[PDB]
Amino acid sequence: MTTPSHLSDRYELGEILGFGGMSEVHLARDLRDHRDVAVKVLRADLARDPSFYLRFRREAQNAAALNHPAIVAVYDTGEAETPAGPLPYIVMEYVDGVTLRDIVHTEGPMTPKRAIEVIADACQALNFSHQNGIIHRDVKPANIMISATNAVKVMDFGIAAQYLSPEQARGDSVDARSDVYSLGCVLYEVLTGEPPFTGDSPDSVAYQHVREDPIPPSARHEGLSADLDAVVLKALAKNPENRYQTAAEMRADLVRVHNGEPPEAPKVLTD
Ligand SMILES: Nc1ncnc2c1ncn2[C@@H]1O[C@H](COP(=O)(O)OP(=O)(O)O)[C@@H](O)[C@H]1O
Ligand SMILES: [Mg+2]
Ligand SMILES: [Mg+2]
Ligand SMILES: [Mg+2]
Ligand SMILES: [Mg+2]
Repeated sequence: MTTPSHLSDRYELGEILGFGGMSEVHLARDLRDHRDVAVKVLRADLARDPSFYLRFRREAQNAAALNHPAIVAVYDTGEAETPAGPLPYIVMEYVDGVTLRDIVHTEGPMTPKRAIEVIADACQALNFSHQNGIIHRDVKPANIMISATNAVKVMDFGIAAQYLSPEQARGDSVDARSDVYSLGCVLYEVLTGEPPFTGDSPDSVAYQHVREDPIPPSARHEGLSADLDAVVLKALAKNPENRYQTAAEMRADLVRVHNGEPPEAPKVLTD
């Protein structure tokens, strides 16, 4: 089973760009609008599996279409009839670049200034989203890309364990502060090279989000300041009331640190 060369007589697929647990993402030429796009298609090896097919459809009707320089646009959704059966897809803005998951794996931790810049730009995407009534819900390294021209692109908004917030783990209500906490997880990882919590199972990692304090970034990797510790650990506070309340507030503290000014986050002491 493979993915077809064309979808709906309009998209002509080229190189495979990436994959995840459900989907493959291909560069395509949109023959109708003369545009390069990324087409996210249900995985060919999973496309006949009812659980994955239905999940793909349930998620496509919720994938948020937002218009912002820092957010991957969603152009359309569709489904191709192949000789093996229906193959649903979503057409979106193509990013020529790498995900943060790619970068941390291949290059290790980013310099702190660069991590700060990238996460600060991600805050602006989240801020825009929240203002528009959309919680991201799945902020994680594979959902943030840096393009070949160094622009930050955040993607896959609005679809309801290393990056779960405590409230998601508990099945409580999730709101913008959930995104703040998950972005804190990503920040932690680009800074140290590791997510804040690892374990044998998803459930063990979820348990840690709920009950255990992260080890301060400065203890996990050299060259990280106490000021950065304070920002990261505030984003990762267990109680939503103790985090940054908005993506904008998190960004304001990141900007402070970028400019060598003291963050407003509570100080954190080690040793
Ligand atoms: N708009 C895009 N432009 C370029 N590459 C993309 C785009 N969207 C996703 N990708 C690549 O496809 C991979 C799979 O995406 P996705 O199916 O959303 O998996 P995940 O849930 O791991 O984010 C991503 O990690 C990334 O490498
Ligand atoms: Mg996937
Ligand atoms: Mg990831
Ligand atoms: Mg994704
Ligand atoms: Mg902002």
